[PDB]
Amino acid sequence: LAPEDGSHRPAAEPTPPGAQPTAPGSLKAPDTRNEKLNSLEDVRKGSENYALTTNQGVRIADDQNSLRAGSRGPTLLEDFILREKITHFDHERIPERIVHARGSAAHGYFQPYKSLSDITKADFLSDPNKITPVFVRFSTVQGGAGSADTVRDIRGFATKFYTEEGIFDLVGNNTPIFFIQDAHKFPDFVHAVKPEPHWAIPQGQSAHDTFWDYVSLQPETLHNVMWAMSDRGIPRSYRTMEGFGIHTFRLINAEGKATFVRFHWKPLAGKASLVWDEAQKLTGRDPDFHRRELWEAIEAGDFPEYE
Amino acid sequence: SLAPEDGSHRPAAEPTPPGAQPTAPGSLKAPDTRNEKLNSLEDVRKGSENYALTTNQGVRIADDQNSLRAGSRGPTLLEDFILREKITHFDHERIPERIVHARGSAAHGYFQPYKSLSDITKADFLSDPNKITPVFVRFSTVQGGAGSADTVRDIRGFATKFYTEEGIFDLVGNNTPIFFIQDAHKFPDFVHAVKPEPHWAIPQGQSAHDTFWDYVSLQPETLHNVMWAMSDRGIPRSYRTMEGFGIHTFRLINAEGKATFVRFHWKPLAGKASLVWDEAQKLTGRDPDFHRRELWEAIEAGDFPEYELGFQLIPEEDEFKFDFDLLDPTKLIPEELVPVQRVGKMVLNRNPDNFFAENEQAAFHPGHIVPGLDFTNDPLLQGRLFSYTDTQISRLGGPNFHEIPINRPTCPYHNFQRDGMHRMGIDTNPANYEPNSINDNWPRETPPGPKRGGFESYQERVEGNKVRERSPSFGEYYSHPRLFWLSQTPFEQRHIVDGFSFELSKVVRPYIRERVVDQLAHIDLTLAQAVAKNLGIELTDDQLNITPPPDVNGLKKDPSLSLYAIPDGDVKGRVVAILLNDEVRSADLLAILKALKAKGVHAKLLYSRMGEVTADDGTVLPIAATFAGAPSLTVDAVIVPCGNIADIADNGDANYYLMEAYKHLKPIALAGDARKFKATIKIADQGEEGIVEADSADGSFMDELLTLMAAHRVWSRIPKIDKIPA
Amino acid sequence: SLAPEDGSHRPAAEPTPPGAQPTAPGSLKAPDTRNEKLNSLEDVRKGSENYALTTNQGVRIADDQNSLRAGSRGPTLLEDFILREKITHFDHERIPERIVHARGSAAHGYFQPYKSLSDITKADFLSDPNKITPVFVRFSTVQGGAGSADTVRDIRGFATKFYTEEGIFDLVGNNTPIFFIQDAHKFPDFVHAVKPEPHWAIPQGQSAHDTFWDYVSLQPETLHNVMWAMSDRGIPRSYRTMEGFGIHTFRLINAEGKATFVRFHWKPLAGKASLVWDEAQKLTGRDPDFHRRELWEAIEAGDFPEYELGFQLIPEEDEFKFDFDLLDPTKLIPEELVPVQRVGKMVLNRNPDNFFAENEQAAFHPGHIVPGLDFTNDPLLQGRLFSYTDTQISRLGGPNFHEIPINRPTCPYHNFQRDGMHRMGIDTNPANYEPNSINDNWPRETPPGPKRGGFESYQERVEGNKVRERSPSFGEYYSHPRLFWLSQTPFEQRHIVDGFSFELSKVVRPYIRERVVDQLAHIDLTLAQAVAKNLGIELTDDQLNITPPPDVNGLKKDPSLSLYAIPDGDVKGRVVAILLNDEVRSADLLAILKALKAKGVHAKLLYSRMGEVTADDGTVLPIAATFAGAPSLTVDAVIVPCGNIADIADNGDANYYLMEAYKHLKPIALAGDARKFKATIKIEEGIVEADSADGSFMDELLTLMAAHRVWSRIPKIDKIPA
Amino acid sequence: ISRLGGPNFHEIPINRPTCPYHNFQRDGMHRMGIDTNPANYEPNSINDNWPRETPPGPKRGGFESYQERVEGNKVRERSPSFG
Ligand code: HEM
Ligand code: HEM
Ligand code: HEM
Repeated sequence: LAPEDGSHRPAAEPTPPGAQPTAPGSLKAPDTRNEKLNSLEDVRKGSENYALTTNQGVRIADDQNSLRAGSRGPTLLEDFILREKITHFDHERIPERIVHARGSAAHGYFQPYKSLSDITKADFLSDPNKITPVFVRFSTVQGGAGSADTVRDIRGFATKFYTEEGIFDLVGNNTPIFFIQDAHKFPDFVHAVKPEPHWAIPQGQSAHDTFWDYVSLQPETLHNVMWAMSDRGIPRSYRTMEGFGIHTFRLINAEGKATFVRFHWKPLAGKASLVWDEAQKLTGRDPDFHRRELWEAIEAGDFPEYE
Repeated sequence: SLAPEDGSHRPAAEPTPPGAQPTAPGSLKAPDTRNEKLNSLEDVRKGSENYALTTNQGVRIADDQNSLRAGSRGPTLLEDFILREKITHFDHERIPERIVHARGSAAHGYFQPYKSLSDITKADFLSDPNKITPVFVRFSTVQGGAGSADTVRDIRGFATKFYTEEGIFDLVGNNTPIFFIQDAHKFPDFVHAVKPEPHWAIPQGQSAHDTFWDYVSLQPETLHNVMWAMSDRGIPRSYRTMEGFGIHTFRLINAEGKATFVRFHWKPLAGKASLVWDEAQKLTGRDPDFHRRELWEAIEAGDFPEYELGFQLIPEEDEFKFDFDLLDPTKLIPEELVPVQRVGKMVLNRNPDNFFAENEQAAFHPGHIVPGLDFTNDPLLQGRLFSYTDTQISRLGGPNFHEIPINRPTCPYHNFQRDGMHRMGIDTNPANYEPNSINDNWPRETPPGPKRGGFESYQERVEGNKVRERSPSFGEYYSHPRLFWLSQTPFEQRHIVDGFSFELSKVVRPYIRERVVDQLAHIDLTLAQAVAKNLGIELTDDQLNITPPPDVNGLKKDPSLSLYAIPDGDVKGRVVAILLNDEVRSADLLAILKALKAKGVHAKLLYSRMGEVTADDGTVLPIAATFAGAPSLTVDAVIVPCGNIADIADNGDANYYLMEAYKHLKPIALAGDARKFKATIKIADQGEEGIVEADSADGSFMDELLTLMAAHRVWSRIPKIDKIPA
Repeated sequence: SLAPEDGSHRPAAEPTPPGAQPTAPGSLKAPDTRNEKLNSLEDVRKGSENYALTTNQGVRIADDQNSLRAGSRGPTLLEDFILREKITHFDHERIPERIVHARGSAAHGYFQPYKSLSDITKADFLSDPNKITPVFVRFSTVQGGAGSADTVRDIRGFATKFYTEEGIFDLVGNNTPIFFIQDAHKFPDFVHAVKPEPHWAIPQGQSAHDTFWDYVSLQPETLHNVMWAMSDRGIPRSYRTMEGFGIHTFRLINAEGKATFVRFHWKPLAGKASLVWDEAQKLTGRDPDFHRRELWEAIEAGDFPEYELGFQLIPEEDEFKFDFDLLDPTKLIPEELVPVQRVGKMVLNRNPDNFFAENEQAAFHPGHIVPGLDFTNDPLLQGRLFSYTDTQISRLGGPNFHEIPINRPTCPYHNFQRDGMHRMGIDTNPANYEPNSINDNWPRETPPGPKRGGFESYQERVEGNKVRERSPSFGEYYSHPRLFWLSQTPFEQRHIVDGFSFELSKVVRPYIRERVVDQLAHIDLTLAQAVAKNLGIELTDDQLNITPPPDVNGLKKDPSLSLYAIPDGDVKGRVVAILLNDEVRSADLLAILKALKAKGVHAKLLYSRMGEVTADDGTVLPIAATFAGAPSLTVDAVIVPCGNIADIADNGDANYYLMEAYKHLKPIALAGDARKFKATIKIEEGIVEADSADGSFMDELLTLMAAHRVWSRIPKIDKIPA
Repeated sequence: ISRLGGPNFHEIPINRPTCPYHNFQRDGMHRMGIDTNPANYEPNSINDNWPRETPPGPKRGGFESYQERVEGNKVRERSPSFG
C-alpha cells in the first residue's frame, strides 16, 4: 500500500519543521540514546514484517469484518477477535491529571558543571562527568488534556531525574511563586480557576467570575496573578520560559550541614512570550502549537537546553 | 457576609437574555421548571445555604484555611484527617472521558407524540399524545477530548435518553444521516485514524492530518460521510440549528407482531444553519465553549431548543426495493423516495445543576430499546450493541452505572442481579435467583403483549454460513457522495471544495493528497478538478474519463440534503452586536432594540471599554463587552447606530469587527454617520446587497436587517470577500 | 405459583429460636425494629413481591431462561442485550476484600449513655442519657480472607460506627487490650509475616507457620499480644462473649478545653467465654460460618448482643505515673490501677438485609472522630489515621464511599468537594470553593464551642527534632506478657502452653522454635519449660538464670485479665443438644424443655435420621438435625433423655457425640437408662445423672451451664480417644 | 477487565504469549508495551500496512471460522432435544 517513491517514510536524520512527516523518536533518531532510553528497549514493540494478531498471539485472517450468520446476517457472540479488539478500544482511556492535564514531554540528559559535594551529597550532583537521563513534561494547569496550548496560564515544568541513588522529580512551574500559601486551600483555588460547576465553562481560561471572586477575597494570590496577567502567562515556546521549584528546599552535605535552596531553570534560548491577541487566536488556529513546536525543534536538532 | 449588600451576586430566577445575569444551576435559575425525571432527582440534590461546612462524615469544620501543624511555621501532621479527606477527594475527582464523543453539552426536557402510533408500534412512549416522556439530551463532537473546542470541523452526536414507563430508550444518533464505515470491526481503525496521531498526540479536534486521509483514501466506504464532514454540515452554528439522525435502519413492532423498518430523524424547529470555516476555526480560539454556552444561555433565555421526531417508514416487503442496501449505514434514504413522517416534539427546557454529576456521568447506549422497537442486521449497529455496555464498566467504575442518578429509570426495575462496585440498592428479596419458591418466584417474567408485556425479539429469518464477509450489496461507494454533492447550492459546493482543499493542504505526504483526489474523480469531475487546482495537482487523462456513478433510484438531486436550498430560517434566539459610541443617538437605539425584541433577537451592547456610556438624551447604557472581548464571530449580525461616530471611526477593533463580520457573510446595518464605515469594507457609495444603510434606524431599516437575518448569511457577497484583508 | 400451599417457605416475622425457621433479611424478619439509621436506609431498600422481572433499564423480561439464538440449536447473537447485561453484572460482582479483617459479621443496633458526660467531653452522643445513637457493628478475624473460617485462632476485630448528630464516630477496636507492634511503619511487615506465605499462599487463617514465628522471635514487642492470641482469648465461643478495646489512649475534650486521656472498653453483658482448641479447629471444618451464624440467629431469637461501653480515665498530669508509656499500644492499663467506668449500653437488635451492600461495603476508620474527642501521639494510631482513608479508595472504588448507603451520615454534610467516581450527590451550590461571595460563603465554617461547634485539635505541646526513633520508654517487652500469664487460672495457663506448643510444632525450621522458647524464658520460666518440654528442647543454664521482668506498678496479677477467674456466666441464648431415641420418655422431655425455656436456653432435637420420631405417649417429635449433621461442637451441653436407649446405645455417632462433648469439657446430663452411656465414654466431672429428668436434674445441668465448661475434668481428658 | 484492572491483562507476565503478538490496539490502563509503529490503524500506507493479515492455511495461517450452516429464526428457545 506504500507509494513506490517511498514518500510515506520520514528521513531518520534531523530535518526542519514541515520538511518531513513527524515520527516516533526511536525511528526519527535511532542513534540518540541514554541509559533510560536503552532500558525501555525491553518493552518497545516493532511492526514491520510481523503478522497481525490478537493479544493472545493468534494470527488474524480478515481484519475488515465481524463474524455473522450469512454476509447480511447478525453478528455472532463467538467472534472473539471482534470482541477483543472492541474491548481494548472501549477501555483505552484513563483519568487525566486533576491539574496539568495538558502537557508535552521529551527525553534528554543532565550533567553538572562541577562536583557540588561541598553543599550536597546528592549523587547526581557529585561529578561533572555523571550523566543523568531525564524525562521532562511541560504543561498548562487549568485545561483538560484536549485543551489548547497557548492559553493564558501558569506552565508546569516537571523533570524526572533517573539518578543512581533513586528517582528525583523536580516538579516546578514557569513562575517563582504560587497562588496560595497552604495546601489546605488547593482544592478551593483550583475549583475557583477551573470551569464553573453548573455548566463546565470556561476551558483553559481564568477569565471568569469564580476565579476573580477567589482572588478578590484571598490577597495572597495577587503575586502569581501579576505573573499570569503579564506576558509570562503566554510563552512563545516551552524553550523560551524560565522554570522554578518555587519552594525552599534543603541541600544536605556529607557532614550533615543543611543549606536552604531554591531551584531555577534558565532557558539557553532566552526568554520570549507571545502577545495576547496572537496567543488567543493561536488557541484557535493551532491548539497544539507548543506541543508541535517542542516535537519539531527536537526533530530539527534545535534541542531545548536549560541551565 | 461576603456577598454584596445589593444582592447583585444572585441571578434572577426568571428568563433573562444572554449576558444579562450570571448563569446558574438549573434548579436555582428555573425552580418551577419540572418533569418526572427532574423531580425524581430531588433525593440526591444537595443545597448549601444556611448549612455548616463539614467533612464527608458530617463533622463541622472550624478553620478551612489551614493544615494542622506542630507550631504555626511547623510541619503538617499526619493526624490532619480534614486536610487528607479534602485533598483525597480532590485527587480522585477525575474519571475517564468517553473514548469518542468526549466533548458534549446536555440539557433536560420532554417529548410527546402528536398522535398515537399504536398501529405501527407498541412502544408505550409513542402510544398517547398526552403521555409526556422526560428526556435528557447530550450533543457532542466526536474526535476531541472533553477539554477540546466546540466549533471544530467534525460530525456531531445527538443522544437522547427517553425515560419511558416501560424502560429507558436511548436514541444515540449524529447530525448526518450516514456513518463513515460499514462494519463495527473497523471502528477502532477508523477512530484511531481520525484521532490525534500516536507518537505525539496531534492534532486535537481535527481530521486534517495524514492518518485520517490515508484511511479515507484506502477505504472508499468513508467518502459519503467525509462529504458531509467537509461541507458546512461539519460546522453547525448551534446544536439548535442542526439535524439529527439514528443512521441505522431499526424496526418498529406493533401489537399484532408486524415489523416495519424505520430510520429516525430530528428536525430543528429553529431551522438549519452553519458557520463558515474561517469563522469556525477562529471561534475555537476566541470561545472554545461557544456551543455549550449558546445552548445553556438559550435555555436560560426561554429560547428552548425544539426538535421534531420523524420516521422514514419502509414496509418489510420493500427491503430490496432501493439501489442500495437498507442495512448499509454508509447509505442514506433520500426523502424524495421515502418521506419523513412527523411523530412528535421534543423541547429542552432546563439546564443541569452539576455538569459532572449529570452530563459527564450520563451513559447512553443504542442497545437500550423497549418493547415495540427492535434491531436489524446492520453490521455497524450490531457491533455498537456490544461496545456501549462494555465501555461504561470502566468509565463509570462498575456494573451499577444505572444507579448513578441521571441514568436511573423513572419506571420500576427489579431483578436478581446483585453486588458490584458502589452498589446503592439494598435488595430485601430472600432469593437472588430464578426459578425460586422461597419468594414465590418474584420478581416474575412477563409474557409479551400489547401493553406492559415482556421484551421478545422479532423472529427474523437467519440463513447462511458463519462468515466474515462484507455483503456485495454494500460494495458501492460513489453514488451517495455524488447525490449529496449535486443537492448542494453553488456556495455549499464551494465550501465543500474549500473543506477538502484546506484539509488536504495539511497532509504532509503528497501521495495521500493525490489518492484522495483520485477518489473525488470517481464522485464528480468538477469537484475533483477544483480540489486538484487548489493542491497544484493535475488530473490524468484516465481520471478525466472516469464514468460518473449511477443516480440513486433515478434521482439527480434531493434538496432535503442541502442546509440552505429550501429556506427554513428563524431569527428567534439569534444575537446582534450593537457598536456603541460615547454619544449614541437614543432614537436609533430605541428603534433597534424594539424591533429586535419583537422578533426574539438578542442584542449585545459593545464598546472600547466596560462600564457605561451616556446617550444623547441622558440614558445610561450598560456595556456588555468590548469589541475585542466579544468578537463578531459570536454574533449573527452587526448594527452601528449614529451618534459621535468620531469616537470609534479610528478604533482598529471597531473597524476590524466590521471587516470580520463582512468576511463571514453576516448582515451589517449602518445608520447615519455610521455609513463612514463603508470605506473599511470597500462598499461603493451606491451601496451593496447585505449592507443595510439609512439616515436613521427606522422601521424599514430594521425590517431589511431582520429579512437578511432570516436568510442567515449573505451568500451573494462570497465573490467580494477574497479582496478584504481580514 | 412455586411456593408451597402451606406457606412453609416463609419465615415467621417474629422472634424464633435457632433452627426453628429459615433465616431472613432483617427488614423482613423484624419489620417493626427501627432506629434513625435503619429508617434513613429505606430510600434504597428494594422489594420484590408482585414486581415484574426487568433489565436494569426497566425493560420487562419475557424469557429469563434462554439466550437469543439463530434457531433453537443455533449460535448466540451479539444483539442479546438482556443476556449481556445479566452476564456483565455477574462478571463484575466482586470487589477487593479488606487487606486485614476481610472475614467479618455485622449487625444494626443502638447506643445510649447512662448519664451525661458533659463534665469530661463535649461529644454530643455522650451529652444526655435520652440521646439514642444508631450503630452498625462489624466483628471480624484479622488474617483470613472473606471466605475463611470463623473459629480460627486469631485476634478479633470489633468495629462500631456511631451515627451521631455531630458526625460519624468509628470506634475501631479488637478483642484484646493491646496490639502486636508499636509503630505503624511495621504494620505491613507484621501483617505479611502472619498472612499466607508469598510463594504458595499457605496457610489460611493460621499464624502457625515459619514467617510469623520468625518475625515474633526477632521482634519482642509482639510477645504481649502473642500471649493473648495463644490463650483461649484467641478462640471466642461467640462475638457476644468476648471483650472489646480501643487499644490506644485517646483524648476526651470538654467545653472548657480540658483534655482527659481515655482508653475505650466494651464489656459483654453475656459474659466472657471461649472454645477449647480442638473444638475450635474441628469447628472450622464442620461449620466455618459458626460465629456469623450464631450472631445472626441470636438476633433473630431476640437474644440481642449487649455491650457496656466503659472508659479508663487518666488525668493529663498523670501521663508519666505508670511503669509503662501510655502511648505504647503493646501495653495495657491494668484495671487494678485505673478502673473501667461504666458509660453506656449498646444493643445489636437487627441483622442487615443484604450482606454485600451493608456488611461488605461498610467502611470503618479510627480517624472518624467528632468534637469532644481527639487523638494522641501513639505511633501506631498515628499511622492508622493515614491507612483507612487510603485503602477505601481502591476497595470501594473511589472517594465517594461515604455515599454508599451504609456509610452515609444521618446528620447534615455539606462542603465544596465535587466529582469523583460514582458521584451520587448533585450539588446545586453556585460555588465549589471558599471563600466565596457568589453563595454568601455557604456552607460556612463554624467556630468551636460547647455544642454544635466546629472541630479544633487540642493544642498539644510539640517539642523535638524530626526523628524516626522509637521512644526508649517503649523498650520493655516482657513485663506485660508476665502480668497476663500470672493472672490466668491454672487451666488457662495449660491452654496457653498448648497453644504455643501446637503452633511451634508447625514451624519447619527448628531454630525458630528455639528462638521463641528463648523469648518465653524472658517472660516466665514455668511457661518456657512447659513449652520446651513439648518441643523436645532443653533450656540452657543461661536461659534458666534469666531474671524475670519487673512487676507492673507493683502488681503481680490482675484477675480482670482472665476469662474465667471471676465467674460472669449467663445461660440465655446458649444451646443444648437433646439426643432422641425412637421411644422417648415424654415425661423427661417435658421437664427438660420447660426448664430450658424458663432460662432462655435453646434446644436442638437430634436423631440418626431426619423427619419425626414418636414418644411413649404418641407425641410426634420433629427432628432438627442428625448426630453427624449438628455435632457437639455446635452446642453448649448435651442431654440424653430415657426411653428406648437400645435404639441409640450402639450408634457410633451417638456415642462419639458424648465423647466429643466430654473431651471439650461440656456439661452432659443422662436420665434413666441413658446412664449406660457413661461406660462407653470410658468412665466423672460434670455428668448430671438421675432416674428421671426433673427440677433437680435440670437445675444441676443449668448450674453447670452457667459455669460454661467443666474445668475440673481437664486432668485426665488427654487419655480419652476422641 | 475489572478483576485485572483493564484491557492490558495479556501484558501481566504469566498471561503473555511466548509467540509474537502485534496489532493496532493501543493505550488502556497500565500499558506496558511501547508501540513504535507510525500507524495505529489498518489499512495504512504509512507503515506499508504492517502488521499484516495472514490468509488461512495449513500452517502459520490466519484464523477463519468453520462455515457452519445457520438456519432458524432469532429465538430465546431451548431446543426440545435438550429436554
Ligand atoms: C508551587 C506550587 C505547585 C507546583 C510548582 C506544582 C506543579 C505541578 C506540575 C508541574 C504538575 C504536573 C507534573 C506533570 O507533568 O505531570 C503538577 C501536578 C499536580 N499537582 Fe502540583 N504543583 C503545585 C502545587 C500543588 C499542590 C499544592 C497540590 C496538592 C495539594 C498539587 C497537587 C497536584 C496533583 C494532584 C497533581 C496531579 C499529580 C498527578 O496527577 O501526577 N500541586 N503540579
Ligand atoms: C451510527 C453510527 C454511530 C453513532 C451515531 C454513534 C454515536 C455515538 C454518540 C452520539 C455517542 C455519545 C453518547 C454519550 O454521551 O454517552 C457515542 C459514544 C460512544 N460510541 Fe458511538 N456511535 C456510532 C458508532 C459507534 C461504534 C461502531 C462504536 C463501537 C464499536 C461506538 C462506540 C462508542 C463508545 C465506546 C462510546 C462512548 C460510550 C459512552 O461512554 O457512553 N459508537 N456514540
Ligand atoms: C490497635 C491496632 C489495630 C486495630 C484494633 C485494628 C482493627 C481493625 C479492624 C477491626 C478492622 C476491620 C474493620 C471493618 O472494616 O469491619 C481493620 C481494618 C484495617 N486496618 Fe486496622 N487495626 C489496627 C491497626 C492497623 C494498622 C496499624 C493499620 C495500618 C497502619 C491498619 C490498617 C487497616 C486497613 C487498611 C484496614 C482495612 C480498612 C478497610 O479496608 O476498611 N490497621 N483494622
